[PDB]
Amino acid sequence: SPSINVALKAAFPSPPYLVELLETAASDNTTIYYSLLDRIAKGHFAEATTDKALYEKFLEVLRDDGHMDPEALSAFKLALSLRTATPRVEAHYQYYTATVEPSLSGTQEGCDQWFLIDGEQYCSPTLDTSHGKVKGEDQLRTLPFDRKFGVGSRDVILYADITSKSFAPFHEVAMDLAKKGKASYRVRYRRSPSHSRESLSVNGYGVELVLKRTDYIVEEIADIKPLEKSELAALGMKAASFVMQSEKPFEALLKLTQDFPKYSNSLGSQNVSAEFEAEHRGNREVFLPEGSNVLWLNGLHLIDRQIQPFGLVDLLTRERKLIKSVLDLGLTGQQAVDLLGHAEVAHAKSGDDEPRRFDWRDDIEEGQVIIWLNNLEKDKRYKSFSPSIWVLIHHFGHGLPQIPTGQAIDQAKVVYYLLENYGLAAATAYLEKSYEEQSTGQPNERIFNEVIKDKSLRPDGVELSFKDIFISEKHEKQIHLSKHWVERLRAGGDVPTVFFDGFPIPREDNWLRVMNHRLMQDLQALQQAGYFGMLNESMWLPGFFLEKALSRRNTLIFPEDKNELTVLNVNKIYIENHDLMSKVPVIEASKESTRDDWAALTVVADLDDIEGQELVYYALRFRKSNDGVRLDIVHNPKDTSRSPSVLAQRLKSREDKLLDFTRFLDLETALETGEFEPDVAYDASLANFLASSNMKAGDNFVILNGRVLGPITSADDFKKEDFEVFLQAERRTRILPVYKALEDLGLDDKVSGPLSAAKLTSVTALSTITTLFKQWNSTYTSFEVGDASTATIFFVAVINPASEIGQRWVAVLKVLSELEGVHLRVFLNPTVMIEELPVKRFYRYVLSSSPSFDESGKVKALSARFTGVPRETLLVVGMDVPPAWLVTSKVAVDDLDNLRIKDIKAKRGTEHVEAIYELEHILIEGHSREIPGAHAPRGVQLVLETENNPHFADTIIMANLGYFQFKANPGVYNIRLKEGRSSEIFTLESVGAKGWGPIPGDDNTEVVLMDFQGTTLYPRLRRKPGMEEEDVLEPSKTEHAEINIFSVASGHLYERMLNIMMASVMHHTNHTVKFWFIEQFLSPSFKDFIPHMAAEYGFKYEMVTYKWPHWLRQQKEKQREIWGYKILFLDVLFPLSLDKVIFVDADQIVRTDMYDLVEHPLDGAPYGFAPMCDSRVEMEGYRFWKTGYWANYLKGKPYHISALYVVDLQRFRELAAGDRLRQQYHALSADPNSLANLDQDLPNHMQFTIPIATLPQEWLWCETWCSDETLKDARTIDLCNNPMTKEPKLDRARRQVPEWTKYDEEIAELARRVREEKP
Ligand SMILES: *[C@@H]1O[C@H](CO)[C@@H](O[C@@H]2O[C@H](CO)[C@@H](O[C@@H]3O[C@H](CO[C@H]4O[C@H](CO)[C@@H](O)[C@H](O[C@H]5O[C@H](CO)[C@@H](O)[C@H](O)[C@@H]5O)[C@@H]4O)[C@@H](O)[C@H](O[C@H]4O[C@H](CO)[C@@H](O)[C@H](O)[C@@H]4O)[C@@H]3O)[C@H](O)[C@H]2NC(C)=O)[C@H](O)[C@H]1NC(C)=O
Ligand SMILES: *[C@@H]1O[C@H](CO)[C@@H](O)[C@H](O)[C@H]1NC(C)=O
Ligand SMILES: [Ca+2]
Repeated sequence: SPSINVALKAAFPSPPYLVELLETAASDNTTIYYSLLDRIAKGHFAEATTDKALYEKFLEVLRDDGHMDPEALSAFKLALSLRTATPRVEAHYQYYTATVEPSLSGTQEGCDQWFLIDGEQYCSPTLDTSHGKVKGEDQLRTLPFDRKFGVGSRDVILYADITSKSFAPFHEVAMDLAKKGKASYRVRYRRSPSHSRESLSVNGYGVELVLKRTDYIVEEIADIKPLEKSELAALGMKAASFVMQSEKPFEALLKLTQDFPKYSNSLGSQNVSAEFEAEHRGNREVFLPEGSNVLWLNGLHLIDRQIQPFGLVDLLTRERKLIKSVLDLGLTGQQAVDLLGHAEVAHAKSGDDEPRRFDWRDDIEEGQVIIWLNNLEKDKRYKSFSPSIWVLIHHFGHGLPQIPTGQAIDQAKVVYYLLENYGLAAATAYLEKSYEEQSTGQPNERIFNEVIKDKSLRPDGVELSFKDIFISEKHEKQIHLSKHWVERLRAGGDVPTVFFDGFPIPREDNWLRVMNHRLMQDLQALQQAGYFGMLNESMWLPGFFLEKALSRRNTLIFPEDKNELTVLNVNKIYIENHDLMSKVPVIEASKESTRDDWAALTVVADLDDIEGQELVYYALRFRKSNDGVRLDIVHNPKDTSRSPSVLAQRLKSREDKLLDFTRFLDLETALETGEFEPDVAYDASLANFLASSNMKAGDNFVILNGRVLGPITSADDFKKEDFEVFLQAERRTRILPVYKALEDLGLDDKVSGPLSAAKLTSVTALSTITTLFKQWNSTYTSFEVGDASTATIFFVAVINPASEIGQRWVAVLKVLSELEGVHLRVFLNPTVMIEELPVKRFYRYVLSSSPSFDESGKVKALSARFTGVPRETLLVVGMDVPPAWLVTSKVAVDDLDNLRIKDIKAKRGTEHVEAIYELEHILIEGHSREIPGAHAPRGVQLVLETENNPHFADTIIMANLGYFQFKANPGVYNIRLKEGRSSEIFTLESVGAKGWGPIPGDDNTEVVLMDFQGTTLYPRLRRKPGMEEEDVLEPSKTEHAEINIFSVASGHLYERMLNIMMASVMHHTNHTVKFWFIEQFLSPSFKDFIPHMAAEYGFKYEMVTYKWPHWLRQQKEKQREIWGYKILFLDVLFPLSLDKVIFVDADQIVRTDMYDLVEHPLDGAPYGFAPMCDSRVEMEGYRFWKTGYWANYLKGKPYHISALYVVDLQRFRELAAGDRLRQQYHALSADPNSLANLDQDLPNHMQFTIPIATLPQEWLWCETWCSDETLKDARTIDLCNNPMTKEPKLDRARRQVPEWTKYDEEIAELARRVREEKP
């Protein structure tokens, strides 16, 4: 059985297992954390000798103390396997090593643990002696990995090595100190020297074995893949049946999908067709197309990018908390999910995606407020352009079908008057003259009188009123009616509001862009009504939108920031604060009212303020009208030290008599009368409620069915009419869809009142901040795993057996199916359209559902082991790693790009291959924006730093999404703008570590990574005083080497040729040279060899890499990836400190001193290339760059070669050439046959937009296109492809160049010299 084994190890040592289990066990719950910290401080976990025993002990403890149930325990095992907590612990260590140790005064011997109080270190719990005054920045800032126990004026921090017994007494000193309330307690970690410096073995990634020869196409134990004629069509269909027939189908799919290329000809055997599933063709015809992969998690639709083990563990965790909340009202997990993803519920989300409009009309203000800028039927511009509705309906494309302040008050009077008697043009005239001549809003009669004198065009109708305005009706009615319009729709303030077809669009940045989007969306909405005959010939088009429009607009109910929405769990509120909610004044909703009428309202208000008590009167008024509402009042006062229980006690006595207040003073007087004893138990539950609900003191809030609006600054903002619309809108979206769906399932017996109903509606709203597949028959295409009756998690997978994406999905889903309380149901849907081979690779996923232990009890390493490997097939090893990870090969003796078992058996003697990779870096990536006119600042330079070193890394901001990235490991970092033009123009207020926001408390520039998902940021940069400047326009040798050359090689041969290339440079120059390599495409054999090349030849080297952005279009073929790396990331791949770089292609040899290329002036161009040889006389026919596409495009410009080129990096960055290359590539890449060789084709396609300096032809020689006479004056040779010959590259080198062997001999003896340095 010939096998292949691949493993991955992290760039940091494995933290002690004990501390890892503490962190994994208490994911984010602090009570579990310190409750377990007590247990290990007893010395309770000291008797467990091995990792297995230690793990075993935690299971009994968590179960016994009530921390976890079976479902949460199973989730703990999987998260523990994933080693999710390891980077979180390493964050503590990096912080401790880089900021604590260099800032700590005093000798450290005996000070294993020590509290830090007021910049003083105490090595003893008794606090007798202080060793030092700690230097550096403030350590008391609360950062992401911190935990706090208790509230205290003083802040105490304990840096402990938990492993030893010396920890226990220190802990108890501050645990009790926090329990009393003297100070707040928090624990930080210290690197424990008891543990070894062994690296960490990781999992949650995939390995692929790609077939590199796919040209072929016209039982167990196979030698090679046999290719067949165009009978591919049945592969998916027959493959799907095989599984159904097996009767252990889950295992069959995994076994088939992992080694699929090998089983191709093995399919179609033993009466294979068996189309019993002929009824399920209707399944594919009604909902999803054939061959498509779709996954659902309790209705939630997931794409491939969202399917990572780390991200999926967090989804289950969030989902269980949500469902447990539901099943406290007697609902099964099955009933609960069914209600959440019900059709009537999903319809409401789509319904509220469709915007609601507001009545912008003059009708209320008697038509004397808004000035109609244009008129389509009476303007004499559009008049004759067909006045028909069918002109609008019969349309396609993007064409147009046709048919506050004092000065403002005065100028409104002026314009209004001037319009009324004289007309629009005369009013227009005043405005235009005022703009140029006076240039201010202030009323000018010197300018006004001139307008009456010139534009006095027959003022008909009502007579003129002359020069001065103070009209009792004109000034009063018109101006105050205008104010009533602005107020009604909240169209003023700091940010005014524009209304397009009754849709509010705030006057900010690119509102026209938003307007255009709705303009097209409204047009398509009209067309569909017209085709169905909904519309008629005599109709006003704007009134179709005004059908459901509301007259008044409340910014609280309908915020312009559509994200702004907050809902609380109602069930939680009445069990957490039962002491409070059983003593609040409650007006029960009438029992003799209907379920549809039912709703639950709670008003939180400061009754010691006029606004707070005004708001309650309106709520009481609203309750008289609506018999179905159940009201609560509570009382939240701003003033502290005065008991809130007294005013609540005043009202609960009058509770029976509530809403019998003929006038407002009756409520005012009820608050003042009565003598009461403060229930201090009530006061305690009251302040706990506000803390849980994140509410401040003296702030007014309104809660209907869990949804909260507030804080209410003025009670005039929320009136009786505002409660009615709030109930109307809320009712529609959340209450009505819950009621229908609930009744359809037959759960409408569980609703016993308004409070009972609110629990359900409030929970379903929290779920989003579909069950369309239940229509499908399941008998012949589906299979289930896990108990549906007990399961809380329901997975629905729709996998196509012939897909490569399916390979990953099955492997991950099998491990998640092993969890207790999870149900999985699978659908197989293949395609009949198979033009090429469906799966061209073997796949294995490294993941375990529970930790694995050694024979010695240690934690087992996790690996991808392939056991069904064909001996004669050429394979490529690839890593399918989570997006935040950067991975390279570290240990391998064979060529991972060219694997063959028969050659390894004939050279090494073994049919078993082992390779190890390294998770070298984890990404810090973000999306930047300018402030306040938010756009991507391109060309901006950034620096990442740490307290130890102020220059960890550097990158530049991209145009697309303001993208940037850094390569880093767990720890505390900071982002500063690079010294120069960047800091001159900008200042960055924040790095968006909390979200898009701004969330309060995020005015920070600190970044920390404590997860395998890296760190996602949304930084903000605001321009410095009065700047419209750009980093482009006016207001390396010492660091690296004389010459900087970069290259890339794929195979052992290309790496061997790369060794020759570097040597030829060295022999041919008495200068300093530095070599740069694209790190991830090189072999470990080459990687381990270079220091020996560097010692012999006297050069410097540096490994560089960049991770292919998620937005940027991928390359499925690795050779295409390599080409992209040479052209797409030139500006970001190399550090800012380097002035220029030169690319030389691996199969090249150089006879010249390479400095000359540096000194060559590039005539203000960012990069320079050499053209194709014309010298060969008889080669012409195969010169394709003088034909059709290339000759039409390159009218006079040359066809350049990407074998050798210069990049003036400083100018490249300055010109921002990279951004243009990237977006043109992405745009061109939609067509698959777009770039044959992108590396050559992209600079050639961009040479008119981006200048290309052309090089002397002395710089390149190739036998194929240059004459033999030419080689005497040749500087460098590429070894250009045949193309009509058969001689290989090894042959050309020895025949074409005689000194090639001399270079090869030097490397050969050195390799042997190195080989004898191991026994
Ligand atoms: C962080 O992790 C910890 C640990 O898991 C969680 O903290 C603790 O969780 C446990 C549950 O695992 C809590 O105790 C349980 O409480 C339930 C509920 O019953 C009643 O008791 C509550 C107080 O314990 C109280 O809030 C409610 O009481 C009502 O009635 C009183 C009447 O006087 C009234 O005053 C209140 O206002 C309430 O109206 C509540 O109804 C209880 O059922 C549990 O008993 C279990 O016992 C065994 C297991 O030992 C089991 O066999 C039984 O079936 C039963 O289920 C248990 O007492 C504990 O109070 C929590 N402590 C803290 C500090 O939180 C924490 O919730 C996690 N947080 C997060 C975010 O995950
Ligand atoms: C489900 O199966 C029945 C026969 O049992 C068939 O009539 C029906 O059309 C099928 N539905 C779909 C969507 O294929
Ligand atoms: Ca070459």
